[PDB]
Amino acid sequence: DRVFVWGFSFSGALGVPSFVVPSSGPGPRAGARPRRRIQPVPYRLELDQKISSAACGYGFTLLSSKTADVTKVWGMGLNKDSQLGFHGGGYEYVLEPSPVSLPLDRPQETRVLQVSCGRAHSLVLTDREGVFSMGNNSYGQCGRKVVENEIYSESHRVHRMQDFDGQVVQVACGQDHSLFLTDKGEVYSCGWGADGQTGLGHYNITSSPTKLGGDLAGVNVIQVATYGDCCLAVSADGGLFGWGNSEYLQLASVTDSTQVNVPRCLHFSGVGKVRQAACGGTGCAVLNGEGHVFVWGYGILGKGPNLVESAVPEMIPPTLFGLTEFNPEIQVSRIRCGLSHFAALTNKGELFVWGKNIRGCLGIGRLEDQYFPWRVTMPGEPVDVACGVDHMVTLAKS
Amino acid sequence: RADRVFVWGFSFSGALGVPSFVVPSSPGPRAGARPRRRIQPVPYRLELDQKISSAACGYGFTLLSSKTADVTKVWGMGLNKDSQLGFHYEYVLEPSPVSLPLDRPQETRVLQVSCGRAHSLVLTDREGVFSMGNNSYGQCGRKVVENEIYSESHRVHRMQDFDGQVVQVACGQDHSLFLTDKGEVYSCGWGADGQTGLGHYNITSSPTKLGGDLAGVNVIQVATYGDCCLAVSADGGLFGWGNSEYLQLASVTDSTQVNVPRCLHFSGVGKVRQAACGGTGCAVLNGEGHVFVWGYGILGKGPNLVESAVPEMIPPTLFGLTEFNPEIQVSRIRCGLSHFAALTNKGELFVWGKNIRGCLGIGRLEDQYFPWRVTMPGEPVDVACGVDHMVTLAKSFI
Repeated sequence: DRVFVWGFSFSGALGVPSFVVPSSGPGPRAGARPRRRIQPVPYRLELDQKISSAACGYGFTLLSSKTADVTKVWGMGLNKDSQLGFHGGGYEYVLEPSPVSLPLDRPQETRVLQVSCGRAHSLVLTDREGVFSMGNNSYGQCGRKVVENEIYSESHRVHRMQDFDGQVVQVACGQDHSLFLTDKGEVYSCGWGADGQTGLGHYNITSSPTKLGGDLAGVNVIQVATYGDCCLAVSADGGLFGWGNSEYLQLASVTDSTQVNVPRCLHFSGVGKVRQAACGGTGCAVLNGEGHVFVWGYGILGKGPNLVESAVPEMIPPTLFGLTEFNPEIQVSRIRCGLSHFAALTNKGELFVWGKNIRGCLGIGRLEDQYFPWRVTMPGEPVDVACGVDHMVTLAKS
Repeated sequence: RADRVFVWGFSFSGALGVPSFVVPSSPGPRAGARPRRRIQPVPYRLELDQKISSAACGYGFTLLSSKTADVTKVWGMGLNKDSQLGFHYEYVLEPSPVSLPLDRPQETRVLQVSCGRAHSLVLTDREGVFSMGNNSYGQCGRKVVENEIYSESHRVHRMQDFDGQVVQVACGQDHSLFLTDKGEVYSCGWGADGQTGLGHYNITSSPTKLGGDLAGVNVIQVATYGDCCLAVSADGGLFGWGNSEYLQLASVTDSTQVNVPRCLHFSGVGKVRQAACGGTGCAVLNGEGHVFVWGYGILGKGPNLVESAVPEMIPPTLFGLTEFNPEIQVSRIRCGLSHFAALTNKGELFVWGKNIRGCLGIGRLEDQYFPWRVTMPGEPVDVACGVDHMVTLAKSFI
């Protein structure tokens, strides 16, 4: 029903053109006023589309609808690598949600299910035509061969990927790599490999979606999570797996290596069965079967100023998400990660955020970091959120 | 960060201090009354406007004390058939002011409370130690009176003639230990197992200084709760006396009733910094913050370790600890009669052992063969352990 945006505005990633020029709200006698580079509180994006999926890249945004109409994806923000596809004019920054073209075989039948965005590339998942990629391909993260002198600005190139065993049901962009999850419970990857983030047993560039093995072999993966150079995966029976960057204790419980290129099972007694995972630049979060959130890695993890790093998941007190004797049914039903901040939706329809407050990306008015979960207020019930580096998008109901 | 007091375990003798725990009670205004059980299986917040700095769990009763200069300094609840809560009903259902016959009630401060099977000790800063409750074995530090009636008695004995100021008191089952600032230990009470450590097996009705291997030793801590006793010296030495039916002192003697303090040298343990002693089990904390357990029972290393004469280290992983932050460690160990508790630098409480009437406070009522984290709506600072209940002194998260 409703789309809310907030955070860093000056790259156009929030989609309101008046955010970057002197302007005023309605009020016939009100003069224009200067804007800052931040929208510090949730703002309702005016877009007459039914958005079912949102993604925040590093300074840009994708929004997608499940409609059978030919226009299914909109984008705004930084576009110097064509991460939003091609857009007329020589505009490096798209200031309002603009239609993103897709070379579909049947544009009036195929539907878009999900969007994802990394540092400079994007992925678009369709129900019947595979995965589409656009943006920077300097590291093969778009799933096609690296062309060494390719110019990525003002590019019409959109790659199509269908060489998967089964339908792809989730796509997830890392910083300079991409993850693909099939309905057979198997993970594919491509892109930069220096930290092992592709999980293919080596450290080189991968320019075609390649199935991961290691501890994921024969495992029914139901979710993958990434955004920086670290990756997590959740299995159907509650198992947790990780690979990629481990400079920040993300995978230190199983290895001394800071660059893990083979997926490793992560056994944490006391967590129970993991149902969701989220992964930021230096931190990680999981949600277990009791609706409890656990955080680890490095940063402002959510248990006050004294918890800065850990190799093992640390439980966030459920009372910080509103649990009391008068509200004993409260638990978290969805977790998401930005690059350095965290987000949790409770079964009461309440959004909590914490972590680094990078240019008002927490959306709580005040600009300081939040070392404990903090409720975000907006004229609607949050259903899901996408978290960027310095901005956020919320999909909400009226 | 206000102070919080959490209680759990067996509630039907009143030891938890919530009168609604023993009668049908109820959420909202439309919630009907529900039957109570005899157990409170998860931590519950005891509402108290006073600041509790010391808590003690007797066998079915509780003492809480404040350092305030105000005249009311101690509160008690639970079993009181021997006046172990002082004069006040055989069971006190809510925290009730404990009467002390202090010379200067507006200046003297209470520093510590301790409770045994049916007696209590109250340590003040400048008026000595006060005792109350049963004295059938001289455990209150006064002569046994043959046919004394201990119920509904205003008797509170004062002990004010030690060599130095007393800095710690510890109640055993039917004996009492006192530790002075000269590093010396006094004892009184039942002596059949040698728990008073005075070189004989007879009743001792007046606090008497211990010798043996403690002569010339600077003791900084004593530990007891059943019929076995342990002491810790300033340089990391460990000493023990009393009951040794369950291998507690079997490394130095085949006697099961040791009435002289014996040095306990364990090369695998470092310098001992803390000791805790239950009915049949023992635990120590060394200079690296590592926990070792021995004796008999559900010691904490799985179902296969049930008895040992030598301390076995509990793997730090079971406390959520890693070697990448060796400054994060166990900071406090405590023993109940049949269970164990440990607090870490991360502000978390771990319990294990026999789960007697929900005294572990982990919801489920089964025994715990490994350390298990206790969830509570606050950060634990210290705990007291009884036979079948527990008290935690905590702080609010915010």
